[PDB]
Amino acid sequence: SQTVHFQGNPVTVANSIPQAGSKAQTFTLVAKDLSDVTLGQFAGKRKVLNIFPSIDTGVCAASVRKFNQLATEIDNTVVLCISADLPFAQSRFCGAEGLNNVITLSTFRNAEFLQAYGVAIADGPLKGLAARAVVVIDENDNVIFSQLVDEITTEPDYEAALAVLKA
Amino acid sequence: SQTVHFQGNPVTVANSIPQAGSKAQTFTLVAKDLSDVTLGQFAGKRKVLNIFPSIDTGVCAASVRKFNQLATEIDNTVVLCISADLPFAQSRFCGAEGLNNVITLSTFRNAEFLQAYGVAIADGPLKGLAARAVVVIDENDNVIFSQLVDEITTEPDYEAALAVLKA
Repeated sequence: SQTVHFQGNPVTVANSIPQAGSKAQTFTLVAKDLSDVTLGQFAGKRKVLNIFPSIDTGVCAASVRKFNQLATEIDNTVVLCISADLPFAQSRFCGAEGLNNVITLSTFRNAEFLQAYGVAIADGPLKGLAARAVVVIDENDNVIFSQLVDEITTEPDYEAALAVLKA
Repeated sequence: SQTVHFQGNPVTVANSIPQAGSKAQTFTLVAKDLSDVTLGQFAGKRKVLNIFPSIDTGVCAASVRKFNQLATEIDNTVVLCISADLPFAQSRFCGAEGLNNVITLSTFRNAEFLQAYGVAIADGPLKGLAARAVVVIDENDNVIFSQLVDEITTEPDYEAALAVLKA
């Protein structure tokens, strides 16, 4: 298990986020129309897993859409914005509005994803939600960047994620 | 299991909804402030479990709030509006705001509730959501009325539920 912070308060997160070098575990998640989406449907693309406690917070942080946009301007890239919010709530996401190759996916019937990817919050009020995390997977499903964000309310190292994506 | 319908197509619902005469099982669900709420916190009251596939559908039918208000106009009655939506989304529900004794509760980290109460959609695109159902529990924690609604988009027999609460 890992420890992150919320309002600078400590939060346990299950297992261990995948490390660069490792093979990405397969998953199934749910799209905004309630269809099932698997990692294998993105075979040969680079994938960013952009993992949030919620994407239904009522505030549109500029940094979210900025990264999503920069990431998908790189050829052969898809960004998967993942959270425990139901598809009904994710459907009006702003970070994905107006951007191709940015897809929202929900964990509501696939809780095993959050365990497998080391991002399941295990205690406190946010128990059951995902930690803030970014995971970059290459064309052959190898992890090439991961970060479990130390303060859930602050930005990931987008610059570092983008550098791996290009390189 | 049980079979209901969604826009006329058959939908499997796990186990069996508790029938009139059944003992109400304890449960824990999550409130709007991410706190845990248990059945035992309503000791001494009659409780109506008003169970929805989602309360964040973008459409608020007037029948929903009407029932909630009529029910809570009966002395010693609380209405628990229960769904898989996260607490973040349950703020867009039209049927609880401004009505005392009408409370929204989420199943998102208590999936066992939907199993124990025979309301877990087991197949189809709605898998993982609750079926539409009403369960009335009395002061002895006995179930005195229940209905697993045949067509998930249509109203329960609110008249029958209200009658059981009066008598």
